[PDB]
Amino acid sequence: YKNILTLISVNNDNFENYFRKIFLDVRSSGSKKTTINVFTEIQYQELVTLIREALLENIDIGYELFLWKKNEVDIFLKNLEKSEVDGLLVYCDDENKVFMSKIVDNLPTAIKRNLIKDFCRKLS
Amino acid sequence: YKNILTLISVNNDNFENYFRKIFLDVRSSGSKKTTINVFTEIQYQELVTLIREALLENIDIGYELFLWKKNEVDIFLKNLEKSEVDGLLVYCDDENKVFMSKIVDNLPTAIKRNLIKDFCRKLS
Repeated sequence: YKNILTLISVNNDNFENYFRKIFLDVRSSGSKKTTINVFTEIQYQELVTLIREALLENIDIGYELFLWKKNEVDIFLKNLEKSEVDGLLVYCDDENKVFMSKIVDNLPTAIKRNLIKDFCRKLS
Repeated sequence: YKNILTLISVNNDNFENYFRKIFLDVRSSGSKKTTINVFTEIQYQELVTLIREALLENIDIGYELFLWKKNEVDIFLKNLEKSEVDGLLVYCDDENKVFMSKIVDNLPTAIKRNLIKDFCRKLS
Protein backbone atom coordinates (compact mmCIF):
# COMPACT_ATOMS: atom_id res chain seq x y z
CA TYR A 1 0.00 0.00 0.00
CA LYS A 2 1.17 3.53 -0.77
CA ASN A 3 -1.90 5.73 -0.16
CA ILE A 4 -4.34 4.81 2.59
CA LEU A 5 -7.85 6.23 2.79
CA THR A 6 -8.65 6.54 6.49
CA LEU A 7 -12.19 7.24 7.71
CA ILE A 8 -13.01 8.09 11.30
CA SER A 9 -16.03 9.23 13.27
CA VAL A 10 -15.77 9.24 17.06
CA ASN A 11 -16.81 11.44 19.98
CA ASN A 12 -14.36 14.21 20.90
CA ASP A 13 -12.93 12.34 23.90
CA ASN A 14 -11.86 9.44 21.67
CA PHE A 15 -9.88 11.40 19.07
CA GLU A 16 -6.42 11.22 20.68
CA ASN A 17 -6.55 7.49 21.43
CA TYR A 18 -8.02 6.67 18.01
CA PHE A 19 -5.53 8.80 16.08
CA ARG A 20 -2.55 7.06 17.65
CA LYS A 21 -4.17 3.82 16.47
CA ILE A 22 -4.71 5.27 12.99
CA PHE A 23 -1.02 6.04 12.60
CA LEU A 24 0.03 2.65 13.96
CA ASP A 25 -2.21 0.94 11.42
CA VAL A 26 -1.00 3.17 8.57
CA ARG A 27 2.59 2.32 9.51
CA SER A 28 1.77 -1.40 9.53
CA SER A 29 0.26 -1.17 6.04
CA GLY A 30 3.63 -0.24 4.57
CA SER A 31 2.27 3.08 3.36
CA LYS A 32 4.01 6.36 4.11
CA LYS A 33 0.90 8.34 3.18
CA THR A 34 -2.75 8.56 4.17
CA THR A 35 -5.66 10.91 3.58
CA ILE A 36 -7.64 11.08 6.83
CA ASN A 37 -11.32 11.98 6.67
CA VAL A 38 -12.95 12.94 9.95
CA PHE A 39 -16.73 13.02 10.19
CA THR A 40 -17.31 15.43 13.05
CA GLU A 41 -18.98 18.74 13.86
CA ILE A 42 -15.93 20.29 15.53
CA GLN A 43 -13.50 22.75 13.93
CA TYR A 44 -10.06 21.87 12.55
CA GLN A 45 -8.25 23.84 15.25
CA GLU A 46 -10.14 22.08 18.04
CA LEU A 47 -9.36 18.66 16.58
CA VAL A 48 -5.65 19.39 16.27
CA THR A 49 -5.59 20.60 19.87
CA LEU A 50 -7.07 17.29 21.03
CA ILE A 51 -4.72 15.10 18.96
CA ARG A 52 -1.53 17.12 19.48
CA GLU A 53 0.31 14.10 20.90
CA ALA A 54 -0.76 11.69 18.13
CA LEU A 55 0.46 14.17 15.50
CA LEU A 56 3.69 14.83 17.43
CA GLU A 57 4.58 11.13 17.25
CA ASN A 58 3.94 10.97 13.52
CA ILE A 59 5.65 13.96 11.95
CA ASP A 60 7.28 11.73 9.34
CA ILE A 61 3.96 10.30 8.12
CA GLY A 62 2.59 11.93 4.97
CA TYR A 63 -0.96 12.67 6.09
CA GLU A 64 -3.64 15.19 5.19
CA LEU A 65 -6.71 15.86 7.31
CA PHE A 66 -10.15 16.60 5.91
CA LEU A 67 -13.07 17.31 8.23
CA TRP A 68 -16.67 16.74 7.15
CA LYS A 69 -19.84 17.81 8.90
CA LYS A 70 -22.70 15.29 8.87
CA ASN A 71 -24.39 16.90 5.86
CA GLU A 72 -21.17 16.97 3.82
CA VAL A 73 -20.76 13.24 3.21
CA ASP A 74 -21.84 13.82 -0.39
CA ILE A 75 -18.89 16.18 -0.95
CA PHE A 76 -16.51 13.57 0.47
CA LEU A 77 -17.96 10.85 -1.76
CA LYS A 78 -17.84 13.07 -4.86
CA ASN A 79 -14.17 13.86 -4.26
CA LEU A 80 -13.37 10.15 -4.09
CA GLU A 81 -13.95 10.00 -7.83
CA LYS A 82 -10.56 11.72 -8.17
CA SER A 83 -8.70 9.71 -5.52
CA GLU A 84 -5.90 7.18 -6.05
CA VAL A 85 -6.05 5.38 -2.70
CA ASP A 86 -5.18 1.66 -2.63
CA GLY A 87 -6.10 0.75 0.93
CA LEU A 88 -8.89 1.57 3.39
CA LEU A 89 -8.98 1.93 7.19
CA VAL A 90 -12.27 2.53 9.04
CA TYR A 91 -12.73 3.67 12.66
CA CYS A 92 -15.67 4.64 14.86
CA ASP A 93 -17.05 4.34 18.38
CA ASP A 94 -20.51 3.15 19.41
CA GLU A 95 -22.16 6.57 19.24
CA ASN A 96 -21.16 6.92 15.59
CA LYS A 97 -21.27 3.31 14.34
CA VAL A 98 -24.59 3.46 12.48
CA PHE A 99 -23.52 6.67 10.71
CA MET A 100 -20.08 5.38 9.74
CA SER A 101 -21.58 2.10 8.54
CA LYS A 102 -23.76 4.04 6.09
CA ILE A 103 -20.75 5.97 4.82
CA VAL A 104 -18.85 2.71 4.26
CA ASP A 105 -21.85 1.16 2.48
CA ASN A 106 -21.70 3.95 -0.09
CA LEU A 107 -17.99 3.97 -0.85
CA PRO A 108 -16.99 3.31 -4.48
CA THR A 109 -16.76 -0.44 -5.10
CA ALA A 110 -13.00 -0.42 -5.79
CA ILE A 111 -12.27 1.52 -2.60
CA LYS A 112 -14.62 -0.45 -0.34
CA ARG A 113 -13.03 -3.65 -1.63
CA ASN A 114 -9.60 -2.52 -0.37
CA LEU A 115 -10.72 -2.54 3.27
CA ILE A 116 -7.65 -3.40 5.35
CA LYS A 117 -9.07 -2.90 8.82
CA ASP A 118 -12.45 -2.01 10.29
CA PHE A 119 -12.34 -1.05 13.96
CA CYS A 120 -15.97 -0.04 13.95
CA ARG A 121 -18.84 -2.25 12.77
CA LYS A 122 -18.09 -5.18 15.09
CA LEU A 123 -17.61 -3.06 18.23
CA SER A 124 -20.10 -3.75 21.02
CA TYR B 1 -34.81 30.09 9.37
CA LYS B 2 -37.63 31.77 7.45
CA ASN B 3 -36.11 32.53 4.03
CA ILE B 4 -33.02 30.74 2.77
CA LEU B 5 -30.75 32.49 0.27
CA THR B 6 -29.78 29.82 -2.25
CA LEU B 7 -26.92 30.48 -4.66
CA ILE B 8 -26.04 28.10 -7.47
CA SER B 9 -23.70 28.11 -10.44
CA VAL B 10 -23.36 24.87 -12.39
CA ASN B 11 -23.21 23.67 -15.99
CA ASN B 12 -26.60 22.97 -17.60
CA ASP B 13 -26.20 19.19 -17.32
CA ASN B 14 -26.04 19.53 -13.53
CA PHE B 15 -29.27 21.44 -12.84
CA GLU B 16 -31.52 18.42 -12.34
CA ASN B 17 -29.17 16.75 -9.85
CA TYR B 18 -28.31 19.93 -7.96
CA PHE B 19 -31.88 21.16 -7.58
CA ARG B 20 -32.67 17.85 -5.92
CA LYS B 21 -30.00 18.79 -3.37
CA ILE B 22 -31.34 22.32 -2.96
CA PHE B 23 -34.74 21.16 -1.76
CA LEU B 24 -33.30 18.46 0.50
CA ASP B 25 -31.30 21.18 2.25
CA VAL B 26 -34.09 23.75 2.32
CA ARG B 27 -36.49 21.23 3.87
CA SER B 28 -33.95 20.29 6.55
CA SER B 29 -33.33 23.96 7.38
CA GLY B 30 -36.84 24.31 8.77
CA SER B 31 -37.60 27.10 6.33
CA LYS B 32 -40.61 26.83 4.03
CA LYS B 33 -39.23 29.53 1.72
CA THR B 34 -36.10 30.15 -0.32
CA THR B 35 -35.00 32.74 -2.85
CA ILE B 36 -32.94 30.91 -5.46
CA ASN B 37 -30.31 32.77 -7.49
CA VAL B 38 -28.87 30.97 -10.49
CA PHE B 39 -25.79 32.28 -12.27
CA THR B 40 -26.15 30.87 -15.77
CA GLU B 41 -26.51 31.85 -19.43
CA ILE B 42 -29.59 29.64 -19.81
CA GLN B 43 -33.10 31.11 -20.12
CA TYR B 44 -35.78 30.93 -17.43
CA GLN B 45 -38.17 28.67 -19.36
CA GLU B 46 -35.43 26.20 -20.29
CA LEU B 47 -34.30 25.96 -16.68
CA VAL B 48 -37.82 25.47 -15.35
CA THR B 49 -38.22 22.69 -17.90
CA LEU B 50 -35.06 20.95 -16.68
CA ILE B 51 -35.98 21.18 -12.99
CA ARG B 52 -39.72 20.59 -13.44
CA GLU B 53 -39.58 17.34 -11.45
CA ALA B 54 -37.72 18.96 -8.56
CA LEU B 55 -40.28 21.77 -8.43
CA LEU B 56 -43.20 19.33 -8.48
CA GLU B 57 -41.73 17.13 -5.74
CA ASN B 58 -41.31 20.17 -3.51
CA ILE B 59 -44.57 21.97 -4.23
CA ASP B 60 -44.98 22.82 -0.53
CA ILE B 61 -41.81 24.92 -0.54
CA GLY B 62 -42.30 28.54 -1.53
CA TYR B 63 -39.57 29.87 -3.78
CA GLU B 64 -38.52 32.72 -6.03
CA LEU B 65 -36.20 32.10 -8.96
CA PHE B 66 -33.74 34.65 -10.35
CA LEU B 67 -31.29 34.00 -13.17
CA TRP B 68 -28.16 36.11 -13.57
CA LYS B 69 -25.56 36.15 -16.31
CA LYS B 70 -22.10 36.26 -14.72
CA ASN B 71 -21.89 39.92 -15.75
CA GLU B 72 -25.04 40.70 -13.74
CA VAL B 73 -23.65 39.66 -10.36
CA ASP B 74 -23.60 43.33 -9.40
CA ILE B 75 -27.39 43.56 -9.78
CA PHE B 76 -27.78 40.44 -7.64
CA LEU B 77 -25.62 41.92 -4.88
CA LYS B 78 -27.45 45.25 -4.99
CA ASN B 79 -30.88 43.61 -4.86
CA LEU B 80 -29.65 41.49 -1.94
CA GLU B 81 -29.68 44.67 0.16
CA LYS B 82 -33.49 44.55 0.10
CA SER B 83 -33.92 40.78 0.43
CA GLU B 84 -34.91 39.40 3.82
CA VAL B 85 -32.90 36.18 4.08
CA ASP B 86 -31.58 34.40 7.18
CA GLY B 87 -29.88 31.22 6.00
CA LEU B 88 -27.43 30.45 3.19
CA LEU B 89 -27.02 27.53 0.77
CA VAL B 90 -24.20 27.45 -1.80
CA TYR B 91 -23.80 25.14 -4.81
CA CYS B 92 -21.35 24.92 -7.70
CA ASP B 93 -19.37 22.46 -9.81
CA ASP B 94 -15.63 22.60 -10.57
CA GLU B 95 -16.11 24.73 -13.69
CA ASN B 96 -17.78 27.42 -11.57
CA LYS B 97 -15.99 27.06 -8.22
CA VAL B 98 -13.70 30.07 -8.65
CA PHE B 99 -16.68 32.19 -9.69
CA MET B 100 -18.98 31.08 -6.88
CA SER B 101 -16.20 31.29 -4.28
CA LYS B 102 -15.67 34.95 -5.14
CA ILE B 103 -19.39 35.73 -4.84
CA VAL B 104 -19.52 34.07 -1.42
CA ASP B 105 -16.53 36.13 -0.27
CA ASN B 106 -18.48 39.30 -1.11
CA LEU B 107 -21.71 38.39 0.69
CA PRO B 108 -22.69 40.31 3.85
CA THR B 109 -21.04 39.04 7.04
CA ALA B 110 -24.36 38.08 8.66
CA ILE B 111 -25.30 35.93 5.67
CA LYS B 112 -22.01 34.06 5.45
CA ARG B 113 -22.25 33.26 9.16
CA ASN B 114 -25.46 31.32 8.59
CA LEU B 115 -24.09 28.96 5.95
CA ILE B 116 -26.19 25.79 6.18
CA LYS B 117 -24.63 23.73 3.39
CA ASP B 118 -21.88 24.46 0.91
CA PHE B 119 -21.59 21.90 -1.88
CA CYS B 120 -18.91 23.87 -3.66
CA ARG B 121 -15.75 25.14 -1.98
CA LYS B 122 -14.69 21.78 -0.51
CA LEU B 123 -14.98 20.05 -3.91
CA SER B 124 -11.65 18.77 -5.22
